[PDB]
Amino acid sequence: MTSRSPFESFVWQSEIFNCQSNDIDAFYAQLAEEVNRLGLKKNTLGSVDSFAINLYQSASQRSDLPSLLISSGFHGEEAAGPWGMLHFLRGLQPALFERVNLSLLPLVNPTGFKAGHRFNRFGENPNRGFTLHTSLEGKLLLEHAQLLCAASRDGILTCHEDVLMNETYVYSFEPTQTPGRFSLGLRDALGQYFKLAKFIDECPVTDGVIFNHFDTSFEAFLVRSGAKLAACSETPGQEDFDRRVQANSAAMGQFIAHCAPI
Ligand code: NI
Repeated sequence: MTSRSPFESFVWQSEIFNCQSNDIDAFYAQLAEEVNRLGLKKNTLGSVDSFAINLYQSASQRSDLPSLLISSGFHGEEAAGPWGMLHFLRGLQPALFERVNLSLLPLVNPTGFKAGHRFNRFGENPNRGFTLHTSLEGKLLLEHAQLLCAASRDGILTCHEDVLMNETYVYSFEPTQTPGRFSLGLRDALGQYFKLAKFIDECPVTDGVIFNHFDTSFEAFLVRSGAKLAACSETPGQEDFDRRVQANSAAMGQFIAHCAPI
């Protein structure tokens, strides 16, 4: 038993974005500018409280190119993820899409994001229950399971934060005994920004990696469903917000470098 409430709200100022971290209208406005510029096609998977839960993809998936998914914003206190993706998108040109079918799920929990807390506004954890209790958002994602499995065949990265942490770590899944270059490259990217953590649910973190720990999360679901490689980065929430934005963007850049190399 712990005294730290999952219902607690957390908010930061961003100098990169010149707004507060829970400024969901600004988020959607900036995101839309980037997806327009990059020629990405919006697929709305659902909506709650007037906020769309969108998947963005290339106008066409090419069979010869790897298919990668990056997701974030399952937990509303973990705001560096969705803003990290926006920072990442700002850095990209359309040429990236000639070598990879990149899919983006920037913000799964907009009601939690708006209020700066982990749950949606109905008290549910959107990153639990995937096997197929799920949250409303989880159910809407599961209505598009086949589309999401297609999108993540060659790899999935989820960008989380551990709000009370000062150190960083990564969860990883590979079809091997021991972590390889995929896992260690991600760890190293995160490690440029923060000190590595040296337990999650009785499971030890070893050299900043938690390896092949299956639970009912979206990422474990996609691995059981066939994704070749998966990771969940965890930036420390007790550190500087704009540095967390930078670190998330850097994890994403490394994921793409490993999985869709030049
Ligand atoms: Ni999280």
